[PDB]
Amino acid sequence: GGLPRVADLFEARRPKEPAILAEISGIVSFGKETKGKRRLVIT
DNA sequence: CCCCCTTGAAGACGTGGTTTACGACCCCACCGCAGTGAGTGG
Repeated sequence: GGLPRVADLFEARRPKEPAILAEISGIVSFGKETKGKRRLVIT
């Protein structure tokens, strides 16, 4: 946007839909299951 | 125009006697934001 966008950028406001990132190198895999949880077990 | 009086009184400063007056005390049968907290359910 404009001024609100700059204000958001300088205040380090987290977006409502953060993108998942690779915390560490390794082969990804799917693990257990829950009501709304999809595991990301990584070797 | 220096000097000591006179001589009559005008005011000058208390002053606490005399006398008000103040102050107080007594009775009255929007805006989005983020941190907090329970509050679960598990």
